[PDB]
Amino acid sequence: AMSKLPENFLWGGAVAAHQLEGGWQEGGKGISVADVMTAGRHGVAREITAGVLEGKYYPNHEAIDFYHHYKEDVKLFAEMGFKCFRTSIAWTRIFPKGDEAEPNEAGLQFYDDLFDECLKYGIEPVVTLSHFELPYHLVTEYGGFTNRKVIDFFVHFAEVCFRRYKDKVKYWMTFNEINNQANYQEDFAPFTNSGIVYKEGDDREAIMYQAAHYELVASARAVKIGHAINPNLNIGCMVAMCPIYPATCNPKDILMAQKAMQKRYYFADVHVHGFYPEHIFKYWERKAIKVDFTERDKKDLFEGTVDYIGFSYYMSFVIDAHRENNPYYDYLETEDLVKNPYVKASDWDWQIDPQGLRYALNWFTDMYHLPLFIVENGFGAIDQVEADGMVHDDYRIDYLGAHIKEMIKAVDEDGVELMGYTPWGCIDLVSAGTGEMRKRYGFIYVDKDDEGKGTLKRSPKLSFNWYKEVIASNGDDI
Amino acid sequence: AMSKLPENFLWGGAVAAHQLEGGWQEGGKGISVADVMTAGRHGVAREITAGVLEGKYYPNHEAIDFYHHYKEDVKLFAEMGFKCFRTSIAWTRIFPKGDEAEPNEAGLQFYDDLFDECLKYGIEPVVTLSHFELPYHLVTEYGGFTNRKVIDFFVHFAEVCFRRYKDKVKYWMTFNEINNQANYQEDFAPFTNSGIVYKEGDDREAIMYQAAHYELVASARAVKIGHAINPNLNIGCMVAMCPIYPATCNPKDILMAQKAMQKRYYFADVHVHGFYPEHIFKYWERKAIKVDFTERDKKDLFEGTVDYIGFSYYMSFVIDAHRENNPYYDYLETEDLVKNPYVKASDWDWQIDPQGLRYALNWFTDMYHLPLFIVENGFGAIDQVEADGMVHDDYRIDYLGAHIKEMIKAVDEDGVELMGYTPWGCIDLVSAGTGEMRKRYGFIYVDKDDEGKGTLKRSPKLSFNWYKEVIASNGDDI
Ligand SMILES: O=P(O)(O)OC[C@H]1O[C@@H](O)[C@H](O)[C@@H](O)[C@@H]1O
Ligand SMILES: O=P(O)(O)OC[C@H]1O[C@@H](O)[C@H](O)[C@@H](O)[C@@H]1O
Repeated sequence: AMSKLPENFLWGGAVAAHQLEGGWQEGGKGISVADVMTAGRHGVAREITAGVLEGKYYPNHEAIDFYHHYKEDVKLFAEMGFKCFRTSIAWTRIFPKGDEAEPNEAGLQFYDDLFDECLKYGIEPVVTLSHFELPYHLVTEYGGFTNRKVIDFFVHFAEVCFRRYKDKVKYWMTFNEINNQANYQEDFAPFTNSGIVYKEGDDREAIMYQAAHYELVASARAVKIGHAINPNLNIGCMVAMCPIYPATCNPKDILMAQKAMQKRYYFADVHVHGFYPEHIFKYWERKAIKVDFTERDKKDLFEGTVDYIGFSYYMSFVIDAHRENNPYYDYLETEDLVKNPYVKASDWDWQIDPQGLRYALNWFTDMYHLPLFIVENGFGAIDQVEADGMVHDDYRIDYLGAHIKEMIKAVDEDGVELMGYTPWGCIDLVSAGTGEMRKRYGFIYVDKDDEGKGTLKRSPKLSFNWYKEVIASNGDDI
Repeated sequence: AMSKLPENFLWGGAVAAHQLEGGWQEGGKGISVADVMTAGRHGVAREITAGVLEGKYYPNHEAIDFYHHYKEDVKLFAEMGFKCFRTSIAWTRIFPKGDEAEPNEAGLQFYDDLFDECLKYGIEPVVTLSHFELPYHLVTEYGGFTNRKVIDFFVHFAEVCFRRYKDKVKYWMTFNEINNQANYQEDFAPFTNSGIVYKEGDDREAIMYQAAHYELVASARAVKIGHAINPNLNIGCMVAMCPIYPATCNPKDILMAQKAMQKRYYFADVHVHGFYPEHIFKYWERKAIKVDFTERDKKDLFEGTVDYIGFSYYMSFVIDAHRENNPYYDYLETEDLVKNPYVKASDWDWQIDPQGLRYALNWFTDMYHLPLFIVENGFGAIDQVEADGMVHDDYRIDYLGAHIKEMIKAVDEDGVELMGYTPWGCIDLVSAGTGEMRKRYGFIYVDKDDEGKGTLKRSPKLSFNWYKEVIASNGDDI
């Protein structure tokens, strides 16, 4: 009499240090790229400023003060019955500037305290090494991951973490959503993935590919080093999975979708297979893109392939071939996509396609034959607190439950290997794309708004007990 | 000044023994499954009879008498400048019944003669071991490839061929279009792939999966013995690649297409990766399909993976989720497919989709990262001989040229590894599905009709000199 998922399935929740910790200067922590991004809103991009300026609002400085509240917050995770908790180690807490000879003890101690607290309640940490929060010093001084020197800085950081937590953290990922930067047209991904600040005349695409290359090399070096430190460590990649569907069976739409997926997921090919697909080299040739790519890089990549694929899933896309002057079937994320008329969308226009998660799980399995870990899934929405003092987020329950149903079908009917599932922003935190508190994801409401006002009190939403019962039934009761 | 295709590109043409040789009783040849299939036409199935019956017309018995005319025909291939020539070794010429302890010398000598003739002109043989022509005795005595005993019979046959031709044939494939039988609803594929004759009450699908399993094991064992005889032999699989497009971006259509591709191409996963995808095991478990599948089989499959993927391409398909009562997203090739509203079609209703060949080349490359060989592509059409004594088959030139253009883009722009290209039915022969002469594919016209009359004289069509120029220009001039 067993359920459809394995008994040890890793139910949990996921966050990122810069989005919830606050304490942005505590323990000698350095300024991160998140610390120079102002608040925005749907339709209004966050301002990336040259340092911390007066007259600007930086929501990540204080966030929800998890740095101080974590013991109480972790109690809440335990009440829901989390089996794991995904977060990031703030690079700037360990290497404030990035190029220090020795790591920061106060930073390392904080994660000792945090991971110890999780383990007290039987909650396994899942750690992302780089999650959109590299030291700003690496940006101004070195040019971020456009600089081969930054590879060694990351590997140093990774090695320190692997060694410190080798007996406390079983699950690791190197670069959060490493493929986001493929959208090089907008500033968000390049600045966050990679510490790239563009100037007039820059070939944004060529520079993106160079930084992505250095990150893939850094990831591979880190994987090898982590396994040397402890061969039992599970070390994965992390890609944002937004399946791109052809609009119709017109062969042109079909090829557009195939070629768009190729360009957005070559990162996974490198992480998994250890070499670049040939279509990337051909593309670079047509665009006259030159990438500093050495024989040592080739060896590192081949020897540092990942144990599993971590991924985020929120939505799917649709592409067609309506665009003129596209003889090479290039993909422009900002131009070739169209709306899917068969699905609904969030208030931030993120398409709701739970069946796409089943598609995604099958796609990764068929392509790569590795274990998968859904390390983000969530529904960002405006919450209202009712007269009973609780947010009745039936909309969030509906979204999450629909996705859980599809992932269960992938395991039970399709045979995919799925390690676990960690809803994003399980406690309300500062959003990434827009920097809002109002775009809420949590099972736990936090009393703080986009003007920085509120008590910061935590309270369960309707979805809190719902998810508690999901975990307790191992997914049988949704 | 190099061409877009590599210099060593294997331009050629492809046929199958039973479709052109005739001489069906010569040299002690046994009755094959082809020898018990009567002629049909479009919309009229060939009759599969119990032995050779009086009053029935069997077009494969004489075909175009290539058994006697091969020296003159090979000379025409040489005039077109073929780099290679693909055909099959008739299983029934080597093992007339299938279960003989020793091979037939007259059969082996014929292929020595044929391959020698090719090599006199620098034409490299490409050999398919099983191409819809297994010994009919294996059907009646053992139940064809539904019987584990037939594995050893095939491997014996393969070993004999590898040894005899180890220094004459560089390129081999095991089972022609092994995946056709994914369509188990009609009699054709199960009979021709596997020697399956169904009776009332049979679980057609379960029986197919069993025969497919024994063939995949046989293929793996054949690869192993071939490489043991001569490790330089290139031994590939052969799948029919009909890409299955979703009709629309409806997530249900998307999932139907993904699952249909899984069911139609798991054969390739086994040939390439050396293990069955888990979605097959889950499907069998759900459907209560039991397969005789041993640990020795598992080891053989893992050890006997192929060097390259040979495939045929003629058309693409479209699927949708219209069929009711299909909650598990099963694939029925005869019910779930729909017409592509964006394409034209041949007079036998075969959809014309040259871009789908580019999709196909990318799909195999992304999934398997092996060299590919397009070993069939062609346009079957009615030909008229004009007053100048020549068929002006501009329609055939148009189809082949359109496909060549797409394959060149796959190599030049997408970086696929493509070994060569061999148009199907390069000399007019007896068709497979309908057993017609009138459904012509050739660069070379053969004067024989569907009543079996005519001189059997060979004459070039307009496409003959066209293809001669394609090869001479290595595809620069189409
Ligand atoms: O916060 P958003 O903009 O709504 O996006 C949700 C999350 O999904 C991913 O993009 C990131 O890994 C997270 O950092 C981000 O918060
Ligand atoms: O002869 P048909 O029915 O038109 O199909 C063309 C060819 O395509 C493939 O299905 C077979 O491998 C060949 O044997 C066959 O002849």
